[PDB]
Amino acid sequence: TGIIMENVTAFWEEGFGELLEKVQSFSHLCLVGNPVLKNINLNIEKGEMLAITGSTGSGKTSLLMLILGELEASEGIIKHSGRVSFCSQFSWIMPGTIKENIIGVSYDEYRYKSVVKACQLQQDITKFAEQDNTVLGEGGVTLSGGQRARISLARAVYKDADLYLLDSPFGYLDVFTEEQVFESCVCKLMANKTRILVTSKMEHLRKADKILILHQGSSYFYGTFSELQSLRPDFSSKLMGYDTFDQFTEERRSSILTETLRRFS
Ligand SMILES: Nc1ncnc2c1ncn2[C@@H]1O[C@H](COP(=O)(O)OP(=O)(O)OP(=O)(O)O)[C@@H](O)[C@H]1O
Ligand SMILES: [Mg+2]
Ligand SMILES: [Mg+2]
Repeated sequence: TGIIMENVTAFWEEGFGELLEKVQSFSHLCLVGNPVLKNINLNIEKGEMLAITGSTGSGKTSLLMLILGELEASEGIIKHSGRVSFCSQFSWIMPGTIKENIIGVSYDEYRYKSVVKACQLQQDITKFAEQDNTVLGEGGVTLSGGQRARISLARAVYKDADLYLLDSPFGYLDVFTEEQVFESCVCKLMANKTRILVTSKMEHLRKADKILILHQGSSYFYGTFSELQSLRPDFSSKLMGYDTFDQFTEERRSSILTETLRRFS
């Protein structure tokens, strides 16, 4: 299914703040009824991929919450129908095997192995005696951050949905693996799934069908990657002018995005 937002604005509501902390003063923003997002416009066709990026605390996660219906659109129109699958920035793990963590209600062999392979989990499970039957405890505390993220991504991807919301799965040190995952999973396996990827990597904007850049709760840019280069030349030149920007830490990339966005308001 597609997704459309026409001139959407959303305000800080009581309880959204405490909800926000878990997926990653409040009551003051709530009292003055400040916008967390203002005049958001996007039109994503079925099967397209939208890359969302922006400065830190620009309202990327909230945009996702708006789609989940955890945050209401006081103004504007949000159109989309169907199941949503959400992969939060916080990578969670329930007691049980790796396999059991990925599988939802129904187990289906071809689907499962396809998701495991595309999420690059084969490289992981081959290091364990019991492979994907290996038992994990709550939080999967001895895995790497990348391993928890790939498992949690595979769980969300395995889910049969019409729209996938992937909040920042590509933010860890094992960047070459992340490059493979992005290619195999987001670009190939999910090529025909409508998907929104929150990201701080330029390769992802370059490969996206549509791009939304957020800053201070507003749309700094929305369009194609071609359009970004010609319409936001200052931003583009600074960001593409890097050698291997995508291999900086998540923190440095976000820091650069923020500084650049602040600069070119
Ligand atoms: N854990 C938190 N504690 C306090 N305030 C928060 C927290 N998370 C978000 N906010 C506030 O809510 C607003 C929207 O934040 P949101 O998480 O949607 O932005 P984001 O771009 O997803 O953040 P990040 O850069 O961390 O991914 C921001 O203005 C921020 O000030
Ligand atoms: Mg497509
Ligand atoms: Mg976030």
